Amino acid sequence: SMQPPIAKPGETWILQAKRSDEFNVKDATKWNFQTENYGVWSWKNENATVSNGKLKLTTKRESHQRTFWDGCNQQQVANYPLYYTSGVAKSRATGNYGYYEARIKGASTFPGVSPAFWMYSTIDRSLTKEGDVQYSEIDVVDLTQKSAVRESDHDLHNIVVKNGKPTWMRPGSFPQTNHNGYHLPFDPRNDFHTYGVNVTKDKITWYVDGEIVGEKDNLYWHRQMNLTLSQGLRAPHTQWKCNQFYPSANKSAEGFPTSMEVDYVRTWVKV
Repeated sequence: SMQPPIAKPGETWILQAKRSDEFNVKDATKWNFQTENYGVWSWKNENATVSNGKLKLTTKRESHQRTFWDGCNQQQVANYPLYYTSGVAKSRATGNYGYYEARIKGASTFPGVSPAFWMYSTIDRSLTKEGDVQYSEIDVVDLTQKSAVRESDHDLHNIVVKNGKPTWMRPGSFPQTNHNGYHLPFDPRNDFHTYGVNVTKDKITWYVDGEIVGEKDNLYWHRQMNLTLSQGLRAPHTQWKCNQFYPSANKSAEGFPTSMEVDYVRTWVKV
């Protein structure tokens, strides 16, 4: 009975239980709620809560320190001070092709946080031949990370070997293959909406409330990817340089704590 909303007559689709949840319980076997760290925040299991059939992922102003990758100077920096903690749910299981959907309400605070629903692989830096893909990332949606609250991004990221060197492709640098921008017909903080992507060997197609908002050829997105829900920090609390976030001098507590809410995530594969 649960076929995805895009199913056509004649198709059978099978729910991927290891990448789906209705969020009646907090299931730490299925989800990694405290992953490896990146950006300018740290994950805490305590920032992921389940109540009343919804997942809540919360960002907090909380001074702490940890080891931090400083890509500008190509060094890990020990005891690096950071100012915010946040929440993640990363599937322990992986896959690639399928239809993915989540029903999500954004965080009330804007600007400063970005609810996201996305999937990513390990980075394999040992694959060095021309055309080798070392990293695949599909962003189903990044909410509230642009200057206007109704602008959404539905992007792709990858590392691929070009002219013998491993090269990042990002939406900003390769828009024709990696960027889909959309003006939403609603404020995403005010209610739950459905955010989806259909991933096939040939094509990636994005959906918002059942309308098609993005579409690209599947050139570089075939690796095994973990499906993720998370809330990240943005301007004014970040700077972007050398392909990553760095903290800004704005460490305000105003607008925190603030939480995104997830009613469900559902993944299907067509037979």
